[PDB]
Amino acid sequence: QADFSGEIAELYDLVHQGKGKDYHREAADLAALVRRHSPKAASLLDVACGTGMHLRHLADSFGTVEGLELSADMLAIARRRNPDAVLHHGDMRDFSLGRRFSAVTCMFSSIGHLAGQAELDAALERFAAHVLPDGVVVVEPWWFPENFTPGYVAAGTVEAGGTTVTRVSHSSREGEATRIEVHYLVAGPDRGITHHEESHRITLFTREQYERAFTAAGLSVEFMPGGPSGRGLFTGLPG
Amino acid sequence: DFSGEIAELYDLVHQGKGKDYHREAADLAALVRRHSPKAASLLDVACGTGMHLRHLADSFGTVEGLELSADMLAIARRRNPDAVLHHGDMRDFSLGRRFSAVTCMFSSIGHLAGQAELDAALERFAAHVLPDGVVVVEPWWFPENFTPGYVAAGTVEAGGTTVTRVSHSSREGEATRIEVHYLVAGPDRGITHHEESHRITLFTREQYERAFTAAGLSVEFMPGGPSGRGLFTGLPG
Ligand SMILES: Cc1cn([C@H]2C[C@H](O)[C@@H](COP(=O)(O)OP(=O)(O)Oc3ccccc3)O2)c(=O)[nH]c1=O
Ligand SMILES: Cc1cn([C@H]2C[C@H](O)[C@@H](COP(=O)(O)OP(=O)(O)Oc3ccccc3)O2)c(=O)[nH]c1=O
Ligand SMILES: Nc1ncnc2c1ncn2[C@@H]1O[C@H](CSCC[C@H](N)C(=O)O)[C@@H](O)[C@H]1O
Ligand SMILES: Nc1ncnc2c1ncn2[C@@H]1O[C@H](CSCC[C@H](N)C(=O)O)[C@@H](O)[C@H]1O
Repeated sequence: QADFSGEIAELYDLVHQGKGKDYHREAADLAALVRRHSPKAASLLDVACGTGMHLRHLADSFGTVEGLELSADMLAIARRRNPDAVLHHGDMRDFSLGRRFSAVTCMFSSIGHLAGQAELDAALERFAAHVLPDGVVVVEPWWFPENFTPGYVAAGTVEAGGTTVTRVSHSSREGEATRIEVHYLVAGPDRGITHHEESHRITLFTREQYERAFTAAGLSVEFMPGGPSGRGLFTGLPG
Repeated sequence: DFSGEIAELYDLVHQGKGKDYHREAADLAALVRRHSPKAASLLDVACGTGMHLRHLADSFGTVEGLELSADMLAIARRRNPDAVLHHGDMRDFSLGRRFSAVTCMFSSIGHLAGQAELDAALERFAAHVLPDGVVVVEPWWFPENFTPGYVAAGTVEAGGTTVTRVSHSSREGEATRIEVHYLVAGPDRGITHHEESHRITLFTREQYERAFTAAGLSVEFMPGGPSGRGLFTGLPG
C-alpha cells in the first residue's frame, strides 16, 4: 500500500516512537519559529497532520489549532488524539476551509507525496490562501536530489505492551523520486506474526523547485538547513 | 526444509543471536575427552551448515557430518572443503565405520516424530560409536519447560546485508509449532521477505532416556548446556 491505511496507520505512531521521533521537541521548535515571524500568532493549521502528534503539542501554544489529512485511517487516530480540535478530511492540493491562520505547517516531508511541479505549486497556493497576511507558511521538504542516498537501508525494532514491531526500508532512485519499499513484521504472544508491506514514491524536488512554488504563491521564501529531520525547513511570508 | 534463501541466511541469523560455535566446539571437545581421552574422530549428525564441524576439525583427527538437506550440506561443504560430509537421514544411515564421538546438536533431534523414530536414531548413533566413545544429544525443550507464546526478534548486519528474524512459538499437540519470518535487505539487492514453519517434538526427559537405554547406552543429563535445554550423554555397554 501507499495510502497510510489499515494496519500501517495503526503501527505508525509506535514505529516512529521507536525511531526516536520527538514530537514534543519538534512542536516546541516549530512554535518558536512561528512566534519569531508572527509574534501575535493565535491559530495554526497543520496540513497532512497524519496521526495528530504535532497538533497535540501545538495546542498548548496556540488557542486554535486545526488539521487537514487525506487518509481517513490516519485522521481517525488524529481525531481521537485531539478530541477538542477541528480536523478536516482533505487534499493539500485543493482544500478550502474558509478561514485563515497565523501559521500553515506541513511537516515530515509530507510534501514529497506530491508528484511534479504542478501539484507542488497548487499545494503552496492553497497554503498561501489559508495564511494571515502577517503569518508564516512552514514546509519541511524531502531530501534534495544532491543529498539523496540510493541503496539506503533502515531497520528498527520496537516493543510496547506486548506487541513487537520490526520495520525495514530500502530506498532507490526512480526517475525524479525516491522509491522506498517498507516491510513490517508485527508479533505478539496470542496474535502470532503478521507481515505487511508499503511502497512509496517520494518526489526529489530541487531546492529551486520548492522556491518556485513559494514564489508563485506570493510568499517570500527562506531555507534553513538542519531542521527537525536533517532535511531543513522552508519558511514563506506573504507579501 | 532448510532450503533456498532460508538455508543461506542461517549462519548470519545465528551469529546475530550470539551463538558462539567456537566456544561450543571447545566445550564439546573437552566433554568428549572427559569420557574419551585419546578421542580422534567425530561424526556430527544433522550438521547443518557445518559450523561446529569447522571448529571441531581443529580438535579431532577426523570429523565427518551427516545432513538431510542438500542446500544446508552445500554450505557445509563450502565451509569444510576437506571434510567428508554425507547426504542422509539420522533415522536410517550406515557409514561403515565408527567414531570416538557421535554428536547431534542444537535440538535437531526434535525434528523426529514419536518414540519409534527417536529410538531408531539413537540406535544408529550407538551403532556408529566406538566402545570407548560417547554419544552427545542436545534435546529440544521438555514439555514442562516449554514456554507457549514466546516471541523472539533480532537483527544483524554483515557486509552491508541486514537480516531481521522474528519467531513465534505455540503448543501443537505434543510439539512446538514455531513460525519464523525474515526480512533481508541490502543496498543493491533490495528487500525480500521469507517465512517458514516447523513442528519440533516435545519429548519428555524419560522418552530421551528410554531411547538411549534401548540402544544400549548408559545415559546422563546435564541441565543448561549450549542453549538452556541441557545435554544428554550416552556411553556404550
Ligand atoms: C541520512 C539520509 C537518508 N536519506 C533517505 C534514504 C531513505 O529514503 C530515508 C530512509 O530512512 P527511513 O528512516 O526509512 O525514512 P523515513 O521514515 O524518515 O521516510 C519518510 C519520512 C517522512 C515521510 C515519508 C517518508 O532517508 C537520504 O536520502 N539522505 C541522507 O543523507
Ligand atoms: C527461554 C525459553 C525458550 N523456549 C522456547 C520458545 C521458542 O520456541 C524457543 C526460542 O525461540 P528462538 O530463539 O526463535 O528459537 P531457536 O532459533 O533456538 O529454535 C531452533 C531450535 C533448533 C533449530 C533451529 C531453531 O525456545 C522455551 O520453550 N522455554 C524457555 O525457557
Ligand atoms: N495530498 C495529500 N493531502 C493531505 N495529506 C496527504 C497528502 N498526501 C499524503 N498525505 C499524508 O501525508 C502524511 C505523511 S506522514 C507525515 C504525518 C505527520 N505530518 C507527521 O509528522 O507525523 C500521511 O498522513 C499521508 O496520509
Ligand atoms: N532426519 C534428519 N536427518 C538428518 N538431518 C536432519 C533430519 N531432520 C532434520 N535435519 C537437519 O537438522 C538440522 C536442524 S538445524 C541444526 C543445525 C546444526 N546442528 C547447528 O547446530 O547449527 C537441519 O540442518 C536439518 O536439515
